[PDB]
Amino acid sequence: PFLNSSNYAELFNNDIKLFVDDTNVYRVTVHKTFEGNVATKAINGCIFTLNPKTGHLFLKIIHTSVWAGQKRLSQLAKWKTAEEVSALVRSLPKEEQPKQIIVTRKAMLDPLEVHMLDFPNIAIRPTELRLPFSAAMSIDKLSDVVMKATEPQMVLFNIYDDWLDRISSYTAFSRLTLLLRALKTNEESAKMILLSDPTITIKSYHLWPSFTDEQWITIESQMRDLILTEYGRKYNVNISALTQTEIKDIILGQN
Repeated sequence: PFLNSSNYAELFNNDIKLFVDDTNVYRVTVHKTFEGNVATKAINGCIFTLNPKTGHLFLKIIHTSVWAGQKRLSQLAKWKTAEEVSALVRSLPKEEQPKQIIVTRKAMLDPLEVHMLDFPNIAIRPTELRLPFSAAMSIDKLSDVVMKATEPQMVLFNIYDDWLDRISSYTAFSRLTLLLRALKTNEESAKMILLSDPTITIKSYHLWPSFTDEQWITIESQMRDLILTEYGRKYNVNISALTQTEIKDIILGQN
């Protein structure tokens, strides 16, 4: 069955699950060539693999060298993604392997299915939620680590920093999706919100600023305002009349 806003709560039980997003695997940049002309040039990408309960993020960096001399790159990127995900699962002991892998794009369903045939007990699931994981490259530390890569490599992070010491996984997932949705809606303004009080810093081993509990409330309130203001302007609707569930649907990307 599909993961949707009606059953996503299962992402927080004890059955190990991993989200896999390939949106940032194949990337290009536009620059001016030595002749004064303009062209696209491949740049490093990444496979976003996240455990929503523990916050563990397996960031597989895709180096431009993999595109080198290859054809049908859109196909190669999808199979390359399934290749790396299964290699990761294969390296993990049975007790740490996921019961299910949820793909953010249905196009990844088949390639991954083929590659996971070595693990009969691992279910591959599609989702109706158009999650904001692509915004991952808007998180400076992740973008930089990806950018500096001079060769293939995997880097691990806890996308929830140390939040689980004080809030539940369900609450942490809500905070993360809200942040990523805002980054995706208006990156400039979202980063502005996050960086408006330099006294609140980002630990070397974290991705987000060390906001206190009271500050997170104000931050989440502003991030939500940013998103809903945009929504209201576009659809010409009264934001203050939206139900909590409708707001949640916008954040998670349901429909």
